[PDB]
Amino acid sequence: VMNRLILAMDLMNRDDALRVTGEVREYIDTVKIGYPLVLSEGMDIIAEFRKRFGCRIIADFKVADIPETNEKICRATFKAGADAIIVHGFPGADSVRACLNVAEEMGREVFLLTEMSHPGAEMFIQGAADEIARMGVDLGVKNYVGPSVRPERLSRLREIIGQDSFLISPGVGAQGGDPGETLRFADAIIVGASIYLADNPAAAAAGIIESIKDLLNP
Amino acid sequence: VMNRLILAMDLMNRDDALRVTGEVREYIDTVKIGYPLVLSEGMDIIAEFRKRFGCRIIADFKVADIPETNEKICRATFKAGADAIIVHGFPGADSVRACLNVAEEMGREVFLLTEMSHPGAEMFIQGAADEIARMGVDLGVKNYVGPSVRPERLSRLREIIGQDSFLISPGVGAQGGDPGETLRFADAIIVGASIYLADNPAAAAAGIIESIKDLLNP
Ligand SMILES: O=c1cc(O)n([C@@H]2O[C@H](COP(=O)(O)O)[C@@H](O)[C@H]2O)c(=O)[nH]1
Ligand SMILES: O=c1cc(O)n([C@@H]2O[C@H](COP(=O)(O)O)[C@@H](O)[C@H]2O)c(=O)[nH]1
Repeated sequence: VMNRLILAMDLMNRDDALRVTGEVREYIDTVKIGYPLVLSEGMDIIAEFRKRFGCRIIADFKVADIPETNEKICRATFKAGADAIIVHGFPGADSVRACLNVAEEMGREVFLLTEMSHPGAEMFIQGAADEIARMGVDLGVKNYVGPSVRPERLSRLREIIGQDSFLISPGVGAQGGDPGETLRFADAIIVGASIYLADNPAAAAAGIIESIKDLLNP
Repeated sequence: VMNRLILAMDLMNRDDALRVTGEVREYIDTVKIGYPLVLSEGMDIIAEFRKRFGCRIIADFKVADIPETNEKICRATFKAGADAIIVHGFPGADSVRACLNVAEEMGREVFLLTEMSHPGAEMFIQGAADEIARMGVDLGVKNYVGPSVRPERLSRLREIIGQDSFLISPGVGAQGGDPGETLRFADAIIVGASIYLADNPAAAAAGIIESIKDLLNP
Protein backbone atom coordinates (compact mmCIF):
# COMPACT_ATOMS: atom_id res chain seq x y z
CA VAL A 1 0.00 0.00 0.00
CA MET A 2 1.69 3.17 -1.24
CA ASN A 3 2.36 5.55 1.66
CA ARG A 4 0.43 3.22 3.96
CA LEU A 5 -2.58 5.37 3.04
CA ILE A 6 -5.85 3.97 1.65
CA LEU A 7 -8.44 6.48 0.41
CA ALA A 8 -12.03 5.81 1.51
CA MET A 9 -13.87 7.13 -1.54
CA ASP A 10 -17.38 7.63 -0.19
CA LEU A 11 -18.46 10.38 -2.59
CA MET A 12 -21.80 9.30 -4.10
CA ASN A 13 -21.32 10.69 -7.50
CA ARG A 14 -19.36 9.17 -10.35
CA ASP A 15 -17.86 12.44 -11.60
CA ASP A 16 -16.71 13.91 -8.27
CA ALA A 17 -15.45 10.43 -7.36
CA LEU A 18 -13.20 10.08 -10.41
CA ARG A 19 -12.06 13.68 -9.84
CA VAL A 20 -11.06 13.70 -6.16
CA THR A 21 -9.32 10.36 -6.70
CA GLY A 22 -7.50 11.59 -9.79
CA GLU A 23 -6.35 14.62 -7.81
CA VAL A 24 -4.75 12.42 -5.12
CA ARG A 25 -3.57 9.51 -7.28
CA GLU A 26 0.00 10.79 -6.89
CA TYR A 27 -0.14 9.89 -3.20
CA ILE A 28 -2.16 6.67 -3.07
CA ASP A 29 -2.46 3.47 -5.12
CA THR A 30 -5.12 1.78 -2.99
CA VAL A 31 -8.76 2.80 -2.79
CA LYS A 32 -11.52 1.47 -0.57
CA ILE A 33 -14.84 1.66 -2.43
CA GLY A 34 -18.01 1.10 -0.40
CA TYR A 35 -21.78 1.06 -0.85
CA PRO A 36 -22.24 4.88 -0.80
CA LEU A 37 -20.56 5.06 -4.23
CA VAL A 38 -21.35 1.58 -5.60
CA LEU A 39 -25.10 1.88 -4.94
CA SER A 40 -25.08 5.39 -6.41
CA GLU A 41 -23.21 4.62 -9.65
CA GLY A 42 -23.07 0.84 -10.08
CA MET A 43 -20.49 -1.92 -9.76
CA ASP A 44 -18.85 -0.87 -13.01
CA ILE A 45 -17.37 2.05 -11.06
CA ILE A 46 -14.79 -0.43 -9.78
CA ALA A 47 -13.44 -1.18 -13.26
CA GLU A 48 -13.41 2.45 -14.36
CA PHE A 49 -11.15 2.93 -11.33
CA ARG A 50 -8.79 0.09 -12.27
CA LYS A 51 -8.55 1.56 -15.79
CA ARG A 52 -8.05 5.24 -14.98
CA PHE A 53 -5.72 4.58 -12.09
CA GLY A 54 -4.37 1.03 -12.05
CA CYS A 55 -4.93 1.09 -8.31
CA ARG A 56 -5.88 -1.74 -5.99
CA ILE A 57 -9.50 -1.79 -4.90
CA ILE A 58 -10.93 -3.00 -1.63
CA ALA A 59 -14.66 -3.54 -1.88
CA ASP A 60 -15.92 -2.39 1.54
CA PHE A 61 -19.19 -4.31 1.54
CA LYS A 62 -19.14 -5.47 5.17
CA VAL A 63 -20.46 -8.82 3.98
CA ALA A 64 -22.89 -10.10 6.62
CA ASP A 65 -25.32 -12.65 5.21
CA ILE A 66 -25.76 -16.43 5.40
CA PRO A 67 -23.03 -18.56 3.82
CA GLU A 68 -24.93 -19.23 0.58
CA THR A 69 -25.66 -15.52 -0.01
CA ASN A 70 -22.14 -14.47 1.04
CA GLU A 71 -20.70 -16.70 -1.68
CA LYS A 72 -22.83 -14.98 -4.32
CA ILE A 73 -21.85 -11.54 -3.10
CA CYS A 74 -18.13 -12.38 -3.16
CA ARG A 75 -18.36 -14.07 -6.54
CA ALA A 76 -20.12 -11.01 -7.98
CA THR A 77 -17.73 -8.55 -6.35
CA PHE A 78 -14.61 -10.31 -7.55
CA LYS A 79 -16.06 -10.52 -11.07
CA ALA A 80 -16.34 -6.73 -11.14
CA GLY A 81 -12.60 -6.58 -10.44
CA ALA A 82 -12.18 -6.00 -6.69
CA ASP A 83 -8.82 -7.08 -5.35
CA ALA A 84 -10.26 -7.69 -1.89
CA ILE A 85 -13.53 -7.65 0.01
CA ILE A 86 -14.30 -6.72 3.64
CA VAL A 87 -16.42 -9.24 5.55
CA HIS A 88 -18.16 -9.06 8.98
CA GLY A 89 -17.16 -11.63 11.60
CA PHE A 90 -20.25 -11.44 13.82
CA PRO A 91 -22.33 -13.69 11.56
CA GLY A 92 -19.89 -16.51 12.54
CA ALA A 93 -17.36 -18.89 10.97
CA ASP A 94 -19.46 -20.46 8.19
CA SER A 95 -20.32 -17.03 6.74
CA VAL A 96 -16.64 -16.01 6.83
CA ARG A 97 -15.49 -19.36 5.37
CA ALA A 98 -17.95 -18.91 2.48
CA CYS A 99 -16.11 -15.71 1.58
CA LEU A 100 -12.68 -17.24 2.09
CA ASN A 101 -13.51 -20.09 -0.28
CA VAL A 102 -14.56 -17.83 -3.12
CA ALA A 103 -11.56 -15.56 -2.51
CA GLU A 104 -9.05 -18.37 -2.83
CA GLU A 105 -10.92 -20.03 -5.69
CA MET A 106 -10.37 -16.71 -7.43
CA GLY A 107 -7.00 -15.82 -5.94
CA ARG A 108 -8.24 -12.68 -4.16
CA GLU A 109 -8.28 -11.49 -0.56
CA VAL A 110 -10.77 -11.31 2.28
CA PHE A 111 -10.41 -8.77 5.07
CA LEU A 112 -12.12 -9.64 8.36
CA LEU A 113 -13.74 -6.74 10.21
CA THR A 114 -13.40 -7.67 13.89
CA GLU A 115 -14.38 -4.40 15.57
CA MET A 116 -15.75 -0.96 14.63
CA SER A 117 -14.96 2.73 15.22
CA HIS A 118 -18.39 4.10 16.20
CA PRO A 119 -19.96 4.42 19.67
CA GLY A 120 -22.62 1.76 18.97
CA ALA A 121 -19.81 -0.74 18.45
CA GLU A 122 -19.58 -0.92 22.23
CA MET A 123 -23.06 -2.44 22.48
CA PHE A 124 -22.45 -5.91 20.99
CA ILE A 125 -19.36 -5.94 18.78
CA GLN A 126 -16.70 -4.97 21.33
CA GLY A 127 -17.66 -7.86 23.64
CA ALA A 128 -17.20 -10.42 20.86
CA ALA A 129 -14.18 -8.88 19.14
CA ASP A 130 -11.53 -11.11 20.74
CA GLU A 131 -13.39 -14.29 19.79
CA ILE A 132 -14.14 -13.00 16.31
CA ALA A 133 -10.43 -12.26 15.87
CA ARG A 134 -9.45 -15.74 17.12
CA MET A 135 -12.04 -17.25 14.79
CA GLY A 136 -10.36 -15.43 11.92
CA VAL A 137 -7.00 -16.84 12.94
CA ASP A 138 -8.34 -20.39 13.17
CA LEU A 139 -9.97 -19.92 9.77
CA GLY A 140 -6.70 -18.82 8.17
CA VAL A 141 -7.62 -15.16 7.69
CA LYS A 142 -4.54 -13.04 6.90
CA ASN A 143 -6.06 -9.58 6.51
CA TYR A 144 -7.94 -7.60 9.18
CA VAL A 145 -9.73 -4.31 9.77
CA GLY A 146 -9.74 -2.59 13.15
CA PRO A 147 -10.70 0.91 14.43
CA SER A 148 -8.04 3.65 14.78
CA VAL A 149 -10.19 5.46 17.36
CA ARG A 150 -9.44 3.19 20.33
CA PRO A 151 -5.70 2.40 20.00
CA GLU A 152 -5.85 -0.14 22.83
CA ARG A 153 -8.08 -2.60 21.03
CA LEU A 154 -5.92 -2.28 17.90
CA SER A 155 -3.06 -3.51 20.09
CA ARG A 156 -5.07 -6.45 21.42
CA LEU A 157 -6.09 -7.26 17.85
CA ARG A 158 -2.43 -7.23 16.82
CA GLU A 159 -1.63 -9.60 19.72
CA ILE A 160 -4.20 -12.09 18.49
CA ILE A 161 -3.55 -11.91 14.75
CA GLY A 162 0.26 -11.77 14.94
CA GLN A 163 2.65 -9.52 12.99
CA ASP A 164 2.25 -11.83 10.00
CA SER A 165 -1.29 -10.58 9.31
CA PHE A 166 -2.06 -7.37 7.42
CA LEU A 167 -4.08 -4.80 9.35
CA ILE A 168 -5.79 -1.69 7.99
CA SER A 169 -7.51 0.85 10.20
CA PRO A 170 -10.23 3.45 9.48
CA GLY A 171 -11.48 6.31 11.67
CA VAL A 172 -8.49 8.51 10.85
CA GLY A 173 -9.16 12.19 10.20
CA ALA A 174 -12.92 12.74 10.21
CA GLN A 175 -13.42 10.46 13.23
CA GLY A 176 -10.45 11.75 15.20
CA GLY A 177 -7.97 8.88 14.97
CA ASP A 178 -4.28 9.85 14.81
CA PRO A 179 -2.46 8.50 11.75
CA GLY A 180 0.89 8.23 13.53
CA GLU A 181 -0.44 6.37 16.55
CA THR A 182 -2.63 4.04 14.48
CA LEU A 183 0.32 2.90 12.35
CA ARG A 184 2.01 1.63 15.50
CA PHE A 185 -0.28 -1.37 15.09
CA ALA A 186 -1.85 -0.95 11.63
CA ASP A 187 -0.02 -1.61 8.35
CA ALA A 188 -2.08 1.07 6.63
CA ILE A 189 -4.59 3.73 7.61
CA ILE A 190 -7.93 4.42 5.91
CA VAL A 191 -8.94 8.08 5.40
CA GLY A 192 -12.20 9.35 3.86
CA ALA A 193 -13.79 12.77 4.40
CA SER A 194 -10.52 14.34 5.60
CA ILE A 195 -9.29 14.05 2.02
CA TYR A 196 -12.21 13.77 -0.42
CA LEU A 197 -14.20 16.66 1.05
CA ALA A 198 -11.54 19.19 2.08
CA ASP A 199 -10.87 22.26 -0.07
CA ASN A 200 -7.62 20.78 -1.42
CA PRO A 201 -7.62 16.94 -1.62
CA ALA A 202 -3.99 16.75 -2.82
CA ALA A 203 -2.74 18.96 0.03
CA ALA A 204 -4.76 17.18 2.71
CA ALA A 205 -3.24 13.89 1.62
CA ALA A 206 0.33 15.25 1.48
CA GLY A 207 -0.14 16.77 4.92
CA ILE A 208 -1.08 13.35 6.19
CA ILE A 209 1.86 11.68 4.49
CA GLU A 210 4.25 14.25 5.94
CA SER A 211 2.87 13.70 9.45
CA ILE A 212 3.83 10.02 9.17
CA LYS A 213 6.87 10.45 6.90
CA ASP A 214 9.05 8.72 9.51
CA LEU A 215 6.73 5.71 9.30
CA LEU A 216 6.98 5.11 5.55
CA ASN A 217 9.11 2.31 4.07
CA PRO A 218 9.33 -0.39 3.19
CA VAL B 1 -48.12 -8.64 1.79
CA MET B 2 -50.13 -10.66 -0.72
CA ASN B 3 -50.55 -14.31 0.26
CA ARG B 4 -48.15 -13.57 3.14
CA LEU B 5 -45.42 -14.62 0.73
CA ILE B 6 -42.31 -12.61 -0.11
CA LEU B 7 -40.14 -13.72 -3.03
CA ALA B 8 -36.39 -13.54 -2.37
CA MET B 9 -35.17 -12.77 -5.88
CA ASP B 10 -31.56 -13.94 -5.57
CA LEU B 11 -31.08 -14.76 -9.25
CA MET B 12 -27.94 -12.99 -10.47
CA ASN B 13 -29.00 -12.92 -14.11
CA ARG B 14 -31.20 -9.92 -14.87
CA ASP B 15 -33.08 -11.69 -17.65
CA ASP B 16 -33.75 -14.76 -15.47
CA ALA B 17 -34.76 -12.47 -12.60
CA LEU B 18 -37.26 -10.34 -14.54
CA ARG B 19 -38.73 -13.56 -15.96
CA VAL B 20 -39.11 -15.80 -12.90
CA THR B 21 -40.61 -12.84 -11.03
CA GLY B 22 -42.92 -12.34 -14.00
CA GLU B 23 -44.06 -15.95 -13.75
CA VAL B 24 -45.11 -15.67 -10.08
CA ARG B 25 -46.63 -12.19 -10.03
CA GLU B 26 -50.09 -13.83 -9.85
CA TYR B 27 -49.06 -14.99 -6.40
CA ILE B 28 -46.85 -12.27 -4.92
CA ASP B 29 -46.77 -8.47 -4.77
CA THR B 30 -43.69 -8.06 -2.55
CA VAL B 31 -40.15 -8.88 -3.59
CA LYS B 32 -37.02 -8.87 -1.47
CA ILE B 33 -34.10 -7.76 -3.61
CA GLY B 34 -30.60 -8.24 -2.22
CA TYR B 35 -26.94 -7.86 -3.13
CA PRO B 36 -26.63 -10.99 -5.31
CA LEU B 37 -28.81 -9.24 -7.95
CA VAL B 38 -28.06 -5.58 -7.21
CA LEU B 39 -24.28 -6.11 -7.44
CA SER B 40 -24.84 -7.93 -10.73
CA GLU B 41 -27.18 -5.50 -12.50
CA GLY B 42 -27.29 -2.22 -10.58
CA MET B 43 -29.63 -0.29 -8.32
CA ASP B 44 -31.80 0.58 -11.32
CA ILE B 45 -33.05 -3.02 -11.20
CA ILE B 46 -35.22 -1.91 -8.26
CA ALA B 47 -37.09 0.79 -10.19
CA GLU B 48 -37.40 -1.51 -13.18
CA PHE B 49 -38.96 -4.23 -10.98
CA ARG B 50 -41.31 -1.54 -9.66
CA LYS B 51 -42.38 -0.37 -13.12
CA ARG B 52 -42.95 -3.85 -14.55
CA PHE B 53 -44.70 -5.44 -11.60
CA GLY B 54 -45.96 -2.58 -9.41
CA CYS B 55 -44.70 -4.51 -6.39
CA ARG B 56 -43.25 -3.39 -3.05
CA ILE B 57 -39.49 -3.89 -2.91
CA ILE B 58 -37.58 -4.74 0.25
CA ALA B 59 -33.91 -3.86 -0.25
CA ASP B 60 -32.15 -6.62 1.69
CA PHE B 61 -28.79 -4.98 2.24
CA LYS B 62 -28.17 -6.07 5.83
CA VAL B 63 -26.89 -2.54 6.46
CA ALA B 64 -24.01 -2.86 8.93
CA ASP B 65 -21.71 0.18 8.85
CA ILE B 66 -21.08 3.21 11.03
CA PRO B 67 -23.94 5.69 11.41
CA GLU B 68 -22.50 8.19 8.90
CA THR B 69 -22.08 5.52 6.23
CA ASN B 70 -25.44 3.86 6.99
CA GLU B 71 -27.12 7.18 6.24
CA LYS B 72 -25.53 7.36 2.78
CA ILE B 73 -26.54 3.78 2.10
CA CYS B 74 -30.17 4.39 3.12
CA ARG B 75 -30.38 7.57 1.00
CA ALA B 76 -28.91 5.90 -2.05
CA THR B 77 -31.20 2.89 -1.59
CA PHE B 78 -34.45 4.79 -1.06
CA LYS B 79 -33.64 7.08 -3.99
CA ALA B 80 -33.61 4.04 -6.29
CA GLY B 81 -37.16 3.42 -5.10
CA ALA B 82 -36.95 0.80 -2.35
CA ASP B 83 -39.98 0.70 -0.09
CA ALA B 84 -37.92 -0.72 2.75
CA ILE B 85 -34.40 -1.63 3.76
CA ILE B 86 -33.14 -4.38 6.09
CA VAL B 87 -30.58 -3.33 8.67
CA HIS B 88 -28.37 -5.35 11.04
CA GLY B 89 -28.80 -4.69 14.78
CA PHE B 90 -25.39 -5.98 15.94
CA PRO B 91 -23.53 -2.72 15.09
CA GLY B 92 -25.68 -1.01 17.79
CA ALA B 93 -28.33 1.68 18.27
CA ASP B 94 -26.64 4.62 16.55
CA SER B 95 -26.21 2.62 13.31
CA VAL B 96 -29.85 1.54 13.43
CA ARG B 97 -31.05 5.03 14.38
CA ALA B 98 -29.11 6.36 11.37
CA CYS B 99 -31.28 4.26 9.06
CA LEU B 100 -34.50 4.99 10.96
CA ASN B 101 -33.77 8.71 10.33
CA VAL B 102 -33.42 8.56 6.58
CA ALA B 103 -36.46 6.28 6.44
CA GLU B 104 -38.67 8.63 8.48
CA GLU B 105 -37.25 11.61 6.58
CA MET B 106 -38.27 9.82 3.37
CA GLY B 107 -41.49 8.10 4.41
CA ARG B 108 -40.00 4.61 4.06
CA GLU B 109 -39.54 1.64 6.38
CA VAL B 110 -36.69 -0.06 8.15
CA PHE B 111 -36.66 -3.76 8.96
CA LEU B 112 -34.39 -4.77 11.84
CA LEU B 113 -32.57 -8.08 11.41
CA THR B 114 -32.24 -9.41 14.97
CA GLU B 115 -31.19 -13.05 14.47
CA MET B 116 -30.22 -15.29 11.52
CA SER B 117 -31.05 -18.70 10.06
CA HIS B 118 -27.61 -20.26 9.51
CA PRO B 119 -25.55 -22.42 11.90
CA GLY B 120 -22.97 -19.64 12.24
CA ALA B 121 -25.61 -17.43 13.81
CA GLU B 122 -25.26 -19.42 17.06
CA MET B 123 -21.70 -18.16 17.46
CA PHE B 124 -22.38 -14.49 18.30
CA ILE B 125 -25.80 -13.42 17.04
CA GLN B 126 -28.00 -15.80 19.02
CA GLY B 127 -26.48 -14.64 22.32
CA ALA B 128 -27.23 -10.98 21.57
CA ALA B 129 -30.61 -11.49 19.87
CA ASP B 130 -32.93 -10.60 22.80
CA GLU B 131 -31.00 -7.42 23.58
CA ILE B 132 -30.95 -6.43 19.91
CA ALA B 133 -34.73 -6.90 19.65
CA ARG B 134 -35.20 -4.81 22.81
CA MET B 135 -32.97 -2.09 21.38
CA GLY B 136 -35.26 -2.23 18.34
CA VAL B 137 -38.38 -1.68 20.44
CA ASP B 138 -36.79 1.27 22.24
CA LEU B 139 -35.69 2.91 18.99
CA GLY B 140 -39.28 2.58 17.83
CA VAL B 141 -38.56 0.00 15.12
CA LYS B 142 -41.82 -1.53 13.85
CA ASN B 143 -40.62 -4.13 11.34
CA TYR B 144 -38.42 -7.16 12.08
CA VAL B 145 -36.72 -10.10 10.42
CA GLY B 146 -36.29 -13.44 12.19
CA PRO B 147 -35.35 -16.98 11.09
CA SER B 148 -38.05 -19.55 10.30
CA VAL B 149 -35.67 -22.42 11.08
CA ARG B 150 -35.59 -21.66 14.83
CA PRO B 151 -39.33 -21.50 15.73
CA GLU B 152 -38.64 -21.05 19.46
CA ARG B 153 -36.57 -17.95 18.71
CA LEU B 154 -39.40 -16.57 16.55
CA SER B 155 -41.87 -17.04 19.39
CA ARG B 156 -39.37 -15.34 21.68
CA LEU B 157 -38.95 -12.51 19.16
CA ARG B 158 -42.72 -12.00 18.96
CA GLU B 159 -42.90 -11.66 22.78
CA ILE B 160 -40.42 -8.80 22.73
CA ILE B 161 -41.62 -6.87 19.70
CA GLY B 162 -45.38 -7.19 20.26
CA GLN B 163 -48.28 -8.03 17.92
CA ASP B 164 -48.04 -4.40 16.81
CA SER B 165 -44.82 -5.11 14.92
CA PHE B 166 -44.53 -6.64 11.48
CA LEU B 167 -42.37 -9.74 11.31
CA ILE B 168 -41.07 -11.43 8.17
CA SER B 169 -39.13 -14.68 8.23
CA PRO B 170 -36.69 -16.30 5.76
CA GLY B 171 -35.27 -19.84 5.72
CA VAL B 172 -38.45 -21.38 4.30
CA GLY B 173 -38.12 -23.91 1.50
CA ALA B 174 -34.41 -24.24 0.72
CA GLN B 175 -33.25 -24.09 4.37
CA GLY B 176 -35.99 -26.33 5.70
CA GLY B 177 -38.38 -24.06 7.58
CA ASP B 178 -42.08 -24.95 7.22
CA PRO B 179 -44.32 -22.07 6.03
CA GLY B 180 -47.24 -23.05 8.28
CA GLU B 181 -45.45 -23.18 11.63
CA THR B 182 -43.46 -20.02 10.83
CA LEU B 183 -46.60 -17.96 10.17
CA ARG B 184 -47.80 -18.89 13.63
CA PHE B 185 -45.38 -16.13 14.62
CA ALA B 186 -44.38 -14.33 11.41
CA ASP B 187 -46.66 -12.05 9.38
CA ALA B 188 -45.02 -13.12 6.13
CA ILE B 189 -42.59 -15.80 4.99
CA ILE B 190 -39.67 -15.16 2.63
CA VAL B 191 -38.93 -17.86 0.03
CA GLY B 192 -36.02 -17.87 -2.40
CA ALA B 193 -34.51 -20.83 -4.25
CA SER B 194 -37.33 -23.31 -3.60
CA ILE B 195 -39.31 -21.05 -5.92
CA TYR B 196 -36.82 -19.35 -8.27
CA LEU B 197 -34.82 -22.52 -9.01
CA ALA B 198 -37.93 -24.59 -9.71
CA ASP B 199 -38.89 -25.89 -13.15
CA ASN B 200 -42.20 -24.09 -12.79
CA PRO B 201 -41.81 -21.26 -10.24
CA ALA B 202 -45.51 -20.41 -10.68
CA ALA B 203 -46.41 -23.98 -9.71
CA ALA B 204 -44.02 -23.98 -6.74
CA ALA B 205 -45.50 -20.74 -5.43
CA ALA B 206 -48.97 -22.31 -5.58
CA GLY B 207 -47.96 -25.41 -3.62
CA ILE B 208 -46.69 -23.19 -0.83
CA ILE B 209 -49.81 -21.02 -0.92
CA GLU B 210 -52.36 -23.78 -1.42
CA SER B 211 -50.66 -25.34 1.62
CA ILE B 212 -50.80 -22.02 3.45
CA LYS B 213 -54.45 -21.51 2.50
CA ASP B 214 -55.90 -21.63 6.04
CA LEU B 215 -53.56 -18.86 7.20
CA LEU B 216 -54.43 -16.37 4.45
CA ASN B 217 -56.49 -13.24 5.22
CA PRO B 218 -56.72 -10.65 6.24
O1 LIG C 1 -15.05 0.54 11.96
C1 LIG C 1 -15.12 1.07 10.86
C2 LIG C 1 -15.09 0.29 9.68
C3 LIG C 1 -15.17 0.94 8.48
O2 LIG C 1 -15.14 0.24 7.33
N1 LIG C 1 -15.28 2.32 8.43
C4 LIG C 1 -15.34 2.94 7.10
O3 LIG C 1 -14.19 3.76 6.95
C5 LIG C 1 -14.54 4.99 6.27
C6 LIG C 1 -14.19 6.17 7.15
O4 LIG C 1 -14.37 7.40 6.46
P1 LIG C 1 -14.09 8.80 7.19
O5 LIG C 1 -12.51 8.97 7.08
O6 LIG C 1 -14.72 10.00 6.33
O7 LIG C 1 -14.42 8.69 8.62
C7 LIG C 1 -16.02 4.88 5.89
O8 LIG C 1 -16.13 4.34 4.57
C8 LIG C 1 -16.55 3.86 6.90
O9 LIG C 1 -17.69 3.13 6.46
C9 LIG C 1 -15.29 3.03 9.58
O10 LIG C 1 -15.37 4.25 9.60
N2 LIG C 1 -15.20 2.41 10.77
O1 LIG D 1 -31.39 -15.09 8.58
C1 LIG D 1 -31.53 -14.90 7.38
C2 LIG D 1 -31.70 -13.59 6.90
C3 LIG D 1 -31.85 -13.41 5.55
O2 LIG D 1 -32.03 -12.18 5.05
N1 LIG D 1 -31.84 -14.51 4.71
C4 LIG D 1 -32.02 -14.25 3.28
O3 LIG D 1 -33.25 -14.84 2.88
C5 LIG D 1 -33.10 -15.47 1.57
C6 LIG D 1 -33.39 -16.95 1.69
O4 LIG D 1 -33.30 -17.58 0.41
P1 LIG D 1 -33.58 -19.14 0.24
O5 LIG D 1 -35.16 -19.33 0.37
O6 LIG D 1 -33.24 -19.58 -1.27
O7 LIG D 1 -32.98 -19.90 1.35
C7 LIG D 1 -31.69 -15.13 1.09
O8 LIG D 1 -31.74 -13.92 0.33
C8 LIG D 1 -30.93 -14.88 2.40
O9 LIG D 1 -29.81 -14.04 2.28
C9 LIG D 1 -31.68 -15.77 5.21
O10 LIG D 1 -31.65 -16.79 4.52
N2 LIG D 1 -31.54 -15.94 6.52
